[PDB]
Amino acid sequence: GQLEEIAKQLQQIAWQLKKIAQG
Amino acid sequence: GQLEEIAKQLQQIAWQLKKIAQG
Amino acid sequence: GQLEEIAKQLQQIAWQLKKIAQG
Amino acid sequence: GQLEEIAKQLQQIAWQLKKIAQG
Repeated sequence: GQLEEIAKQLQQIAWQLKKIAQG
Repeated sequence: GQLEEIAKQLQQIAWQLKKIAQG
Repeated sequence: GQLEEIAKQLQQIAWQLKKIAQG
Repeated sequence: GQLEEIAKQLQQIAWQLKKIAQG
């Protein structure tokens, strides 16, 4: 369960990084 | 470009973590 | 500021993954 | 072993994000 939650958190961070890159 | 590549790398790690969790 | 915060989060996740691996 | 390696990668990514933020 913690591994899956971390994976979700990494997916979310990835989205944030893509928004940062585009801005 | 580095931000987007890191995002890809995080997405890949997330997949790896989900496989690790399931195993 | 966002990047520095993300970096902090990734470092904490790494710490947690190591603890998970240690048992 | 995989988890420890992922942790290492996330730590390097964090280092790089901080450098990107520093200019």
